Amino acid sequence: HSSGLVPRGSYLFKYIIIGDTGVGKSCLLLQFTDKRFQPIGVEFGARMVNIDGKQIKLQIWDTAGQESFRSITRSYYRGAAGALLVYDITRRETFNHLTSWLEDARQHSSSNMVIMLIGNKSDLESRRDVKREEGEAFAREHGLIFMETSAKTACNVEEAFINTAKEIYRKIQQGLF
Ligand SMILES: Nc1nc2c(ncn2[C@@H]2O[C@H](COP(=O)(O)OP(=O)(O)O)[C@@H](O)[C@H]2O)c(=O)[nH]1
Ligand SMILES: [Mg+2]
Repeated sequence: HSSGLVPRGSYLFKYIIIGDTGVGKSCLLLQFTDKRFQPIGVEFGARMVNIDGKQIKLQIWDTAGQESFRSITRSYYRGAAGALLVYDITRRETFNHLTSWLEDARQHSSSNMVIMLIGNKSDLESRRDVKREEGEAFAREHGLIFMETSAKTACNVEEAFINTAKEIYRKIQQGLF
């Protein structure tokens, strides 16, 4: 995919969503863009958001399941303004792989990319395998924002995408982007 010219006065933020297979990356995308959950046929989902009164299009790229069998292509990472780095709170091994995903994002995306750490599947509290505090600590260590989300119930999904956008916008307005 290649996005077109951005209309004057508006913004376009390319997002990526990375993490182990099955953590809910695709469901997060669709919950945000479509407000639906159905346990993706497209390279990306798009949605208009409003940040500081401005029109900002978020174009959220999906890995197309490639991480289940091969490396993620460099083209996927390129030009991203935002990344959700996702693990599944019910599976510790997905939390163990965060450092490796983060290192790849930092190797292949712009240094200015805003990364939010996401512990997904918060609705499965009885199956929790990673404590909230562990996610919080990882985020602090790596200078990331952190939320727990449920793509299923939509808990914190809007906030994850919008708060990431607010931060990108803040960096732009500060010339730090
Ligand atoms: N209970 C629950 N299940 C989820 C959630 N997010 C995703 N799933 C389920 O997790 C599985 C993997 O989701 P998917 O979006 O394909 O993960 P991806 O491989 O990381 O893109 C599917 O069976 C989803 O229905 C969530 O927040 N809660
Ligand atoms: Mg997927």
